[PDB]
Parts: sequence; C-alpha cells; structure tokens
Amino acid sequence: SLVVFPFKHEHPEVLLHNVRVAAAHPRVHEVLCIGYERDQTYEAVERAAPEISRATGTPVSVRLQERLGTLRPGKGDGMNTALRYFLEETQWERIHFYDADITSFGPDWITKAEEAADFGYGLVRHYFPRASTDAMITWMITRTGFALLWPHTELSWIEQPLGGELLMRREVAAMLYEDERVRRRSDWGIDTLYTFVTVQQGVSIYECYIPEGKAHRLDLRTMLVECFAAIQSLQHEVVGQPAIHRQEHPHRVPVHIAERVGYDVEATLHRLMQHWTPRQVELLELFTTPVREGLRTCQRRPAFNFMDEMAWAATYHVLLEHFQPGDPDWEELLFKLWTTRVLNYTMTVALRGYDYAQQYLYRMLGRYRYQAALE
Amino acid sequence: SLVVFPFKHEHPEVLLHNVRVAAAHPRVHEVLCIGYERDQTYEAVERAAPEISRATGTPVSVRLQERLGTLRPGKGDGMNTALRYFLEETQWERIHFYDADITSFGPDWITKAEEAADFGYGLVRHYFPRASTDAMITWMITRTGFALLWPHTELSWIEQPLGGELLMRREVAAMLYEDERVRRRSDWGIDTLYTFVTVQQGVSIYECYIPEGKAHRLDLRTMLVECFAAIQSLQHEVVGQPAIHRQEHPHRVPVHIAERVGYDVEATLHRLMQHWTPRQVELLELFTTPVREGLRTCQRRPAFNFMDEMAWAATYHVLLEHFQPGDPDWEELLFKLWTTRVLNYTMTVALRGYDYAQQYLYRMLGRYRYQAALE
Amino acid sequence: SLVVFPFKHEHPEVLLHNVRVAAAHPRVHEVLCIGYERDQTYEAVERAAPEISRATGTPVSVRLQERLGTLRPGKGDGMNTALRYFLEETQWERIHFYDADITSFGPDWITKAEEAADFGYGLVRHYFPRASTDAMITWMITRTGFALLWPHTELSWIEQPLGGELLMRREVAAMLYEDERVRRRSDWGIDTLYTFVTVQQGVSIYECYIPEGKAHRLDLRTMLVECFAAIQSLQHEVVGQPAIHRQEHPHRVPVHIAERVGYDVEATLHRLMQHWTPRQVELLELFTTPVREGLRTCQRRPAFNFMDEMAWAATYHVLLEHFQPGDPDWEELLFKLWTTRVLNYTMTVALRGYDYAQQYLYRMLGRYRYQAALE
Amino acid sequence: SLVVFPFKHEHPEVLLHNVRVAAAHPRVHEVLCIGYERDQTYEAVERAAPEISRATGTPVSVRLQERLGTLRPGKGDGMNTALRYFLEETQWERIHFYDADITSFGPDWITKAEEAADFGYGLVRHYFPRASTDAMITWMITRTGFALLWPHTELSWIEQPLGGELLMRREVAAMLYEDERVRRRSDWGIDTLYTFVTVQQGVSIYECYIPEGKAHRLDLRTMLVECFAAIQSLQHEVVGQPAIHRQEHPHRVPVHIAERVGYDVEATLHRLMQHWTPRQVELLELFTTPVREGLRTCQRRPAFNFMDEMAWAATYHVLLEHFQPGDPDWEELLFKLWTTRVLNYTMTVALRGYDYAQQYLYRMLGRYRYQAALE
Ligand SMILES: Nc1nc2c(ncn2[C@@H]2O[C@H](COP(=O)(O)OP(=O)(O)O)[C@@H](O)[C@H]2O)c(=O)[nH]1
Ligand SMILES: Nc1nc2c(ncn2[C@@H]2O[C@H](COP(=O)(O)OP(=O)(O)O)[C@@H](O)[C@H]2O)c(=O)[nH]1
Ligand SMILES: Nc1nc2c(ncn2[C@@H]2O[C@H](COP(=O)(O)OP(=O)(O)O)[C@@H](O)[C@H]2O)c(=O)[nH]1
Ligand SMILES: Nc1nc2c(ncn2[C@@H]2O[C@H](COP(=O)(O)OP(=O)(O)O)[C@@H](O)[C@H]2O)c(=O)[nH]1
Ligand SMILES: [Co+2]
Ligand SMILES: [Co+2]
Ligand SMILES: [Co+2]
Ligand SMILES: [Co+2]
Repeated sequence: SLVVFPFKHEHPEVLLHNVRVAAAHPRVHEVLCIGYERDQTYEAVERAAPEISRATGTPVSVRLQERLGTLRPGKGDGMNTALRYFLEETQWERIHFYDADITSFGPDWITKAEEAADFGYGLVRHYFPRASTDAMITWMITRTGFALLWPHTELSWIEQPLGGELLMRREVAAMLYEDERVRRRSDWGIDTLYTFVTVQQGVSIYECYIPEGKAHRLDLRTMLVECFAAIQSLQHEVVGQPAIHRQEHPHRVPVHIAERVGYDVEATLHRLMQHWTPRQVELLELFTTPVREGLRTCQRRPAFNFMDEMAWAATYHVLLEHFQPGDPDWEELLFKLWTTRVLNYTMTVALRGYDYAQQYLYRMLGRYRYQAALE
Repeated sequence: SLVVFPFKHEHPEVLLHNVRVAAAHPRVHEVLCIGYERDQTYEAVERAAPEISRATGTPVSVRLQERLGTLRPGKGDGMNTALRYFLEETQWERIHFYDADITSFGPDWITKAEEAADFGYGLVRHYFPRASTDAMITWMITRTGFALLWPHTELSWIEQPLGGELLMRREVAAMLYEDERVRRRSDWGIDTLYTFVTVQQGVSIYECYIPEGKAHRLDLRTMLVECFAAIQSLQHEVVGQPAIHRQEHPHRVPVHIAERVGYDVEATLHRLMQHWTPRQVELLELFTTPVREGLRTCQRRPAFNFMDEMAWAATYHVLLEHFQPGDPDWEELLFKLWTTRVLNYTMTVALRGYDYAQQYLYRMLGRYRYQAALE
Repeated sequence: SLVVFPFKHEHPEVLLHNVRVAAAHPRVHEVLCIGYERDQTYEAVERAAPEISRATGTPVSVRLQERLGTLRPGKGDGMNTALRYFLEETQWERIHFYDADITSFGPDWITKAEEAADFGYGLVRHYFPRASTDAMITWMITRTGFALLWPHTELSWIEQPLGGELLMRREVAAMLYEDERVRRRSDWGIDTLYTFVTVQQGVSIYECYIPEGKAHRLDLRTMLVECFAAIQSLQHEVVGQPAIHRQEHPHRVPVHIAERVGYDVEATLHRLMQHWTPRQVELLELFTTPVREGLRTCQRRPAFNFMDEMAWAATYHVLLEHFQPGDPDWEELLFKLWTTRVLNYTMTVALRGYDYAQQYLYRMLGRYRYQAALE
Repeated sequence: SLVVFPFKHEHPEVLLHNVRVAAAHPRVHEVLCIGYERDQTYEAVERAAPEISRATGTPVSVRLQERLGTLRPGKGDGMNTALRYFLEETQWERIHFYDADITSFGPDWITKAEEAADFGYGLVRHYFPRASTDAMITWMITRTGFALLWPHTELSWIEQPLGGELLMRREVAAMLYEDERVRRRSDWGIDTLYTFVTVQQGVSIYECYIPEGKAHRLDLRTMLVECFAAIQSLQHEVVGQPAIHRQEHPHRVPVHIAERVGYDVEATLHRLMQHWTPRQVELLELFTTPVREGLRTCQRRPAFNFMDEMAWAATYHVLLEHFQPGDPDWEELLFKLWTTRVLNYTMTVALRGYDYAQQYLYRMLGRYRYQAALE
C-alpha cells in the first residue's frame, strides 16, 4: 500500500514521526509526502527520507503538488497529485491519506483500514470522537447540506465527510481521479468531493472508529466558504439509492475530548460586529425576516437566538441559490450567518452537555431529511 | 394503518390502555388484537371494544389465532393470523405490531414508525435501550448466529432481531405471508424469520430508537430452544449483499434501565446443577474438551469461566450440526450451555459496567464476523 | 416539629400542596406560613387552613411577617418572624423551613431532616444537585467570600449556604434569634447570616442530600447585592476552628438537571452594555488594570475573557473595601462585574461539561483558601 | 521529612523506582525501607541505596523489622519499627508511609500530603478511586464495624481506614508508638489501629485525593481475620465526639478503574463449598436462622441471596461476641460468612453499575449508623 501525507506548513518532527510510523508498518510499501511549497518542512523531510527508507526498507519520497484543478491552489491539488502519482507511477493496490499534523497517529490506524479493505470495501474512512463545539463546518455545512439536498441517500449518514484520513483501492482512486468534478476541486472542497462522488458511484464504504481521537495542530473562513461552495456546485446532481455503507460501533468519548472548548466565544462575538459593508446589509434583503433583522442587530450587539435549526435551513436554501463564490461580501455574509448558527447551537445546545449535543445533532439531520422529503 | 396487538395471558388494563392509545392516533384506521385462547384478557377486550371504537371512531376487534404453521402453536400463528387478516380482509397500506404487555407505550411510537414509512422504507423496526444482562437470547443466540453464518450481510447488524415492535407495508407483509418458511414458524421462531427473510429479499429497513425503553411484564427455556431452532433451520440459506439499512442514532441509556438486573444469579447457578441425565453427559462427547469438561463439572458445582467468546463459537457450530429440536436432552443441554455463556459474560464483562458491556458485545459480533469470513 | 413556609408571591396550589404534605407527616405537629403581604396566595391559604388541619389533625395557620430588622423588609423579616413565633408562642423542639415555591417537595425531605436531628445534630441543611450555570451567587459570591475571608474554617465547605431548606432545634433557633446581627438582616442576607453565625457558634451541622433536586418557580440583582452586602458586613469577624460538620454523600446528578440552562446568554450580553453612568466609569479607577479596561470595553461590546478566577478574587477584595450598599452606581457595577465572571465561567468552564464544571468550582475554592492563607 | 516503604516480597524495580522518586523530592530528607526478611528485594535495595543517596543527596537505608508486638509478626511490626526509628534515631518533623508495591507513585503524592501538613493537620491520609468489587474488607468489615460500634464518631466517615499511605507529624507518631494497643498489633491489624486511636485522640485528619488511583501488585484470608480481630479487640472502647476531619473533594473515577473486576467469581463460588468441618456446622447454631440455613446450603451449592445488609449486621454482632481469633474453625467460618456477603453485594448491587454501587455503600453505612444509635 501507498501511504500519503499532504502537508502545507507543519512541524517537521510531527510529520517525520508519522512518516516513520507508516514506513515501519508491515503493510505499507511506500510513503509519499505531498507539499504545498518548498519550505522548511519540505527540506526537513527530503533530508530525512533517504535515512528513513534505509532503516525500514520501504521507500519514502517528497514532491510539490501539481496544479491540476481550477479553483484556489490548496489541498485538492495536493491530494489529486498523490492520486495521479499513485495511479500513473506505481503499481500498488491501495492508497491511504492521513493529515500530516496528527500527533496521535499509531500503527493501529493503518491496520484497521487495511483489515476493512481485506473484507471487500472500496473506501474506508476513519472517524473520531469530537468535542461538542468542534466540527461545526462538518455539521452545519456539509452534513446539513447532504441532508437537505439528498435526504434518501447515504450522504448525510457519513460521519465525517470532510475527513482526510481514508483508504481507497486502486479502482476507486482511478474513478475519482478520472472525474472532472473532483479534479477541478483544488481547494478545501476536495474531501467533500471525494465523499460525494464515491457515494454517487455506489462505492461500498466502511467507517473505522479510532477511539483515541485525532490530536492535531490547533483560514477557518476560507475553509468555510470553500466547503459551502463545494456543496453549492453539486446541488443539481442526482444520486441513486444507497450502496453498502457500514460503520464500526463507536466507544464512549475520551474524557479529555469531551471536556475541551472548540473556540473563543468572546472573540467570536466581537468578530460578528466587524467587517460590515453597506452591500452586505443590502444582501440581507434576500433572507427571511427573523434572519435579516437578526443579523442586522449584529452591527450594534451580538445576536443569535434567532438562528435556530429552522432558521438555519431557510438560510441555507437562500445561500444555495444566491451565494456568489469569490465575492468578498458574500463570503463575509456566509461567515457571519454561520457564526450565529454556531453561537446559537453553542448556547442552547452545547451548554447542555456532550450527550445532549450529540442526540441533538443527529436529530437535526433527521428533521432536515424529513423536511426535505416533504417538498 | 392497521395496528396489531398479539396477546396470550395479560393484564386486561395494560392491553386496553395500549388499544386505546392506538385507536386515538390520527394515523391508525383499525386496531386488531390477536389472542391465543379465549381467556379473561380476551373477554375483557371483547367487552371494551364496542365502546373504544365508538369513542375514537376507529374500529377495534379481537380474534383467536388461526393454526397456520406446523411447529408449536405459539406467537407465530398469532402474528401470521394478523398478516392474513390484514392482507385478505382489509385494504390498509401499513401494519404495525406491538407486544401487548408494554406499559411505556405512547402515541410517539406510532408516529415515529409512520414517519419513517413515509420516507420510503419497507420495514420499520423499533429498538430500545436494554439492561446489560437482558437480551441474552438476542445477543448470544440470534445475533451471534447471524454473524457466524452470514458475516457479509446486514443480518447481524440489525439491533433487535427478536423485536416484536415493527411496521411493514402491504407488499412486505404479502411477501412474508407468501413464504412457506415464515408461515410454518408458528412458535417463538417467528421474529427471527421476519428478520431473516426481509433482509434476504432486500427489503429496505429503518430502525427507530425509542429512548424511554420498553417497560413490559416480568418459558425462557422454550423461547431459547425455538430461537435457536429457527436459526438452525436457516443455516444452509444463501443471502445476497446488503439492501438499504439505516438506524436512528441512539440516546444515552436511561438510568433506571442501566441500573437493573436481568436475573437471579443464585437461582441460575443452582439451576445449572439440575435436570441432569446420563444421555446428556454422553452428548457432551461431541464438544471440544474445555467445554465438555467444563459442563460436566456442573453436576457438582457451578462452572463457567471456560465458556468465553471462542469457546461459545465452537459450541455454536457443534449445536448447529447436532442439536435435535424436540429432543428433551438436547434442549436441556442447549439451555445449560447457553446459561454458562450468560454467566461467563455476566461475571467477566457485565460486571465491568454498562458501557464496557456494550463495547464488548459489538466487538464480539465483529470478531465473529471476521472469524467466519476466514473459513 | 414546626414546619414553616415563607412566601411572597406564589401559586396558591403549589404552596397548598406543600402545606398538605407537611401537615400529613407523622412528625409534624404544626404548620406555619409566613406572608410578605396579604395578597391572593395569603387569602387562599387562610381559606384552606381550617380544612387542612381538620383533615390531618395538625394545626395550620398564616401570618404577615413582622418588621424585626433594619434593612429592606424582605425574606429575613419573614424568617425571623417564624423564629420569634416558634420560640415565644410554641413549645416545639424543632423547626423546619422550606421555600414555598418547591414543586418536588415530598414527605421524604421531612423524614431525612428529622432522622438526622435524632442523631444529635443542631442544624440540618438540605442540599440538591444543581445545573452547572445555576447557583452563581452561591458560588461566586457566598462560597468565594467565605473561602477568601475564613479559609481555615468550615464556612466555605458548606454546600449551599444560601439554602432556605433546613431544620434547627430550639436552642439553635434561640441562639440566632437572640443575635442582633441576624435579627437586623431583614432582606436576602438572612440565609448567609444563618449559615455564618451557626458555624461561628460551633453548632454541629449535617447536610442532607435530596437526590431528586429542588424544582421551583423560574430581583436577581437585589438578591446579588444583598448577599454581597451580608458578606461585606461580616468581613472583620473572627471565627474559631471547625465544629462537627458532616455531609451525606451525593448521588449522580439527575439527567434533567444536568441538562438545563441557567440563563439567557444573548440577553445577558446585551444587559452588560446597559445602565452605564459616568460615575460607574470613574469608580472603575479603583480596580486592577485588566478589570478596569475589561469592564470599560463593555460600553461598546461584551467582554469577559479578562475575568478569570484570579481577576475575580482581586475584584472581590476591592469590592469588600469600597462597595457602598444602597448606592445605585455601586450596585450596578457589582452586577456587571459579577455578570462578567459568570460569563467567563460559562464559556471557559461550564461549556466543558457538568463534571469538569464541578471539579473546577471545588478547586477554585481550594485555590482561594490557599491564597488567603498565604497573606 | 522521612519517607518509609514497608516491604515483604516485591519486585525490586518497582520498589527501587518509588525509592528514587521519594529521594529526588525536595521535601524528603531521608528514605527508609523496612523489610520482613533478608530476601532478594532486601539485597537489591541494599545494593542500590548507596547509589541513590549519592545521586539525590538524601540518605536511603534498609532494615529488618524488629519484633515489637504480640500477634503474628507482619506489617504492624514493620511499621512500628519505622515509627521507633523515626522517633528515636532522627530529628525529622514528619513521616510518610507508602506501600512498596505501588506502580502509579509520583512526586505528587508527597507534595499533596506535605501541603496539607503545612496547613496544620496532624494526620494526612491518601485515598483513591477503587473498583466496585475492591476494598471488600474495607467496606464490609472495617467501615461496617466502625459504623455499628461508634455511630456518633468520625470513624466510619474515614474513607480508607486500612490505607497504608499516610503522613503523620512527630507528636502523632510519638502518641501512637507510646500506645500499648497499637504497639502490640504486629499483624495486618495495624492500619485499623492507627486509624482508630488517632481519631480517639482527636488528632485532626485531612484526606487527600489521588485521582489517578493506586496501581499495585495483584493471604486475603489472613488479612480478613486479622482486620476483623482488630475491630473485635476495640469493641469496648469509648470514643468522644469528632475532632477536625476534612476530605478533598473526589474527581470522577478513571475509566480503567471503574471497568475492572476485583475477583474470580467461579473460583469464589467453588471455595465456598470447601474446607467444611462438623465443628463449623455446629458453630452456625449461634447465628440467626436465615444465615444458619443459608450458610449450611453451601455444603451442597453456592447460596448468598440470604446475606443482605440486615443479615450481615446481625452476623457481625454474633461474630463480635463469639469469634475466637486463632481458632481455625472460626477463621474459616468468618471467611465463608464474609464471602457470601461479598457475593450478595456483587450480584445485587455491583452488577447495577459503579455509581449505584457507591450510592449503595454510603447509604449502607448510614443505615448502620442509624440502627446503631437506636439501641
Ligand atoms: N499539499 C497540501 N497540503 C495541505 C494544504 N492545505 C492543508 N494541507 C494539509 O492538509 C492536512 C489537513 O490540514 P489541517 O490544516 O490540519 O486542517 P484540519 O482538517 O482542520 O486538521 C494537513 O496535513 C495540512 O498540512 C495545501 O494547500 N497543500
Ligand atoms: N397470540 C399470541 N400471542 C402471544 C403468544 N405468546 C406470546 N404472545 C404475546 O406476544 C407478546 C410478547 O410476549 P412476551 O411474553 O411479553 O415476550 P417478551 O416481551 O418478548 O419477552 C405479548 O403480547 C404476548 O402476550 C401466543 O402463543 N399467541
Ligand atoms: N415572607 C417572605 N417570603 C419571601 C420574601 N421573599 C421571598 N420569599 C419566599 O422565600 C422563598 C425563596 O424565594 P425564591 O423567590 O423562590 O428564591 P429562590 O431561593 O431563588 O428559589 C420563596 O418561598 C419566596 O416566596 C419576603 O420578602 N417575605
Ligand atoms: N515490613 C513488612 N512489610 C509488609 C508485610 N506484609 C506486607 N508488607 C508490605 O506492606 C505493603 C502493603 O501490602 P500489600 O500486600 O501490597 O497489601 P495491599 O496493597 O494493602 O493489599 C506492601 O509494601 C507489602 O510489601 C510484613 O510482614 N512486613
Ligand atoms: Co489538522
Ligand atoms: Co413482554
Ligand atoms: Co425558588
Ligand atoms: Co498492594
């Protein structure tokens, strides 16, 4: 198997540790790191590589990403470069991707994915326990979108559709790399695209649980806009009824993960009152009253009680239809709109406890799916 | 929709309450109670029925079960009689079954099923939080069997395959009632059969979670042997890869359920030393040494440490191949064998806490599925 | 025993229920309700009383509170009126107080206190599980104060020093009513004074745990200022080393209590920007820089990250030394100061989970006790 | 301070690690290991000592225990030897004891005790989270005894009265070593005696919480009889009302501790049926019927449902009055009697979950204290 670590700016020792873990694994035949630019991380890896592959017997190499897509040159280009290399320059049966920033990485992650692949599956996705104010793009943007636009499909059931830790087999990777839609997604939209098109092609999927969680490095705005844009670009797509989808049963959350805070609330409330623009005030005219009045209040004081579940779904539709990717005002507006949803969820749900928050989030997708199936 | 309550011996007020709840529901067009015999429960319902249907506007009636199967006349005959009535004497689009003994029954159960049915599903199964020493037939017999015999299929993933609370639509019911295999299962085997053949036909299934649990009346032996027999009778069947199967994400277990005890341990230990027979001691010759020696010890003192996970799987295969349904010695032997498994799980797993027990049980099915895929 | 319910404005049926519970208890010899004014609740009780005491055999009566203290005529006057009545016009050995608003009241509360009293104790205080954003006066004002000013004593170890549910025996009541310091505390300061002087007199105290919690009616400002003022007035008091103090071991919090929210965050954030005054801005000159700059920001936008644990202790000392009871500006400033503490605790601690929040609060008192012992 | 590790047979590296931890601690001026005999552990320490003390600057030495008591030469003699050494041959202000077998020992244990000592306390006891089937001597024998014999005192409130991890200051040590009762307790009875007489002298006590628990090496019979014997020997003692006793607030149990099993159930059930004697059967004549009949059943099959809470208290009184220390039949009978109590608790309480078990155990002491205060 080929194991791939895409990296942009990262601590050399963190990446090197993961590289060494992967190389030492009996089922890994090659390690490839794909870099954004030729920075210090890059040179650090390039120096260590001869040594690592000499010690473990499995070859390790670095490359810059190629420009394969047509959006902002980001992780997509990184990942698709690995796909191309994997497909065109190696003979290996399977490819793994893991984020380079991971500090809780162990041989077990590779084993669990390899074993599931042996069982037949075409895509194996790792998924993790998460703090109740983490993963707000995942929940309020990706999974919400999937639920609202493809309620009868497997999409919204996938636990971590943005996750960069997965194993695909050669034919699945070929399938995706062929696909014009995924190829062009050079930015943060790439994981969304991998998730969507594998499901749309009826690839069978297993979700691995990694009980110890994904410790990593601790931009949010860019990721938010590009994820939403990814969903918007797919909105007219047609998806068949489910292929095989199974998920390893989750363990209880680790205490240290259940007990941490996703963000700085004071700073977020502040941020909500900044970067206003007469054009944004105008754009709000497109939204339902509660939302329009709600968000306008944020010029003077933080307001978010208005942005409950049903308000957010209404807002999501309007965004789907009018959001202009690349327009600074629309991006700021999406950022602010989403922020109020996060804040509302934080104060009315997250503050009720980890378990309450989980039961809520799942019920939220269910309510969205049901509503969607009504129209 | 038609709502059906199969009853044998039950407290009249308990059943009448459930009947009244169902009749009052806006989506229920008829209630049917199917009785084993014409006892006091029966006459109680028959007297109340004119009154209830007058007050709610939806018709309510009682009938004796018909003899439709070829095994012991039990619940199967009860449920298939309802199927027949539903298919042949009404025009309704959907049928529910709920156990008559349920005391925690509420309009919600009907709503959740009807809503899932609207979504498209062919079978909707209710499932509940359960005490860690409950559902030992479910886990050690049914789910174990499904995992060991059809590891690549959806069968072992179904949460409560013995569950009597479900909704099917007309074509799914027709399809089951048609089927020689389910029709003949007049005994406790019926839920196993409903579960098996719906999955084998690729019916799409949704599992509803009812967070408050299923409070009901608190024979075990009969149920055990007939459930095992059901599985044994299906052992040569071939099952395709999964159809659509989705399950509502579960809430945390209610405290009162997590904190209760499934059985009397002292009495069970005693029961293990009773009803011995020279023929049973001989039959043990067919089992691996640890098991044979283990079970033999039980003539003098309770012993069960020997009956771990791998020992039970070995035992299971031997049972599948040699267990003679209706033979008193085999039934007693199955009962004792299983009892050791339950005791072993109780002392080495359940005693470790509710969560540990759950993570264990799910991993057990996984280990069994993996092992089965190996041969 | 005499059981006493002090009431101001309450639902007649809620109080009448509690009255009836107490009167029906075999250990209760009289029930007394003490009213603030002769409103509808009062007339409701006065009408029902003859009937209740006829049915249960134990006498029930209502009275207006007398003016016995020298601050705002509030709960103190209510409770001391009961004390006077108890001591001067009855011969009973023990007196209970319970808030009239309680809806989870049961004969058990009385039993548990009566049994503890039998054991020998002089004061029995009931304490309950509480939502993690509840009891912010209790934690940030009363317990904090106790820990900061009397670190070596039992005071800060009392679970719910503001609690209105307790049982005292005749001599304890006599001792309190005698005391000019407690007599004069006619306002919300009274429970603080009851707690302080019983500990100062070395009365032996037992804390009863009521596992179901105290459901009650759902002013904050007046209570806040009067509680703080009570502490301030005691600040030069000397207190001896601990007498007997024991507390029933707590059960796990009920889910419904752990999962509810103390307050409306948006509204609180808004309130923090209101009722400013040039005089308040000036008064801030007396506080450390982080706090002064912090609170000032609140004229434009909510700010509270600055008001951590240590910042709060710093603030507390300044308040102890300069806060003028009755001065509208000081009262407003204390309200805002405390609100920022609550917000800080909410976002950095409470959001981490009920358990984390409890471990934190107890460590906070520890950190405060230690710090105080240093000077 | 002097830190003492008493050892009998232990893994050299485990003890040496703890010695090195203690010596490296800035507050520790000397380490002393006290051995049972001159075995391998002993020689291993004797060799390492020069080296350790050389490296840390704080002297380390080993000695055999002196024979100072009049019972079996065990741990008591070991600890009292340390006491003597401390008092007679050093000038140090404080002494710690820690079990030598501890594998989760850290500088933190010493710090927490030293800081509490700084606060004024005479005795500091460490206490830990424990598995719900651990500490059955502690609960069913020591705490139960203290509750039943001295209900109005602090004794039954001490968390871990058998605990070997504590810090005492010079005068407390002197006071104990002076005392004929404690001196003569050369066996396992010693911790019981340290606990009892410090409380009887009104020494102020603080209980430190060590949240990570006490991992140690995994005889039971001997310990059981000598702990019971200790309590029996004190039964006519008179104890005053409480001196100062405070306990650090506990954190949530670590998962790994909540999830482990204190013993082998099958083996225990077996053991209950062994080492019977006609004289034991006769001795049972002294006990209440349910118990006499119950225990007799154990000759044929395990029985324990009979040995609930009230049955155990009745049994305890009989034992207090008739148990003959040193009589093999009485010792066997106590062992069996206790074993049924443990089994009953295991099956009716422990199996209900860790929290339920704790709430139960504390209520048990409460029920016992109340019952005791009745006569
Ligand atoms: N090659 C490449 N890697 C990237 C790029 N952007 C992010 N990454 C890497 O993708 C992985 C996930 O990114 P990260 O910033 O940790 O986002 P996270 O998903 O929030 O954990 C990390 O290894 C990043 O170094 C990019 O533009 N090119
Ligand atoms: N008609 C009919 N109903 C039965 C028969 N046996 C059991 N039942 C009913 O089927 C439902 C489930 O039975 P129950 O004894 O509660 O088993 P459990 O809850 O699944 O353990 C109850 O309503 C019983 O009254 C039978 O032979 N005929
Ligand atoms: N007699 C009298 N009772 C009062 C007064 N103020 C409050 N109470 C009562 O004291 C009890 C506690 O007050 P409540 O408003 O519920 O405060 P809580 O402690 O936050 O629950 C209730 O029964 C009130 O009706 C007062 O001025 N006089
Ligand atoms: N000096 C001495 N130490 C002993 C004796 N018996 C036990 N110990 C030590 O006392 C400590 C506690 O004993 P241990 O067997 O671990 O019992 P437990 O941890 O309380 O169950 C350990 O360090 C033992 O090595 C004895 O007779 N003499
Ligand atoms: Co990352
Ligand atoms: Co039932
Ligand atoms: Co109230
Ligand atoms: Co030990």
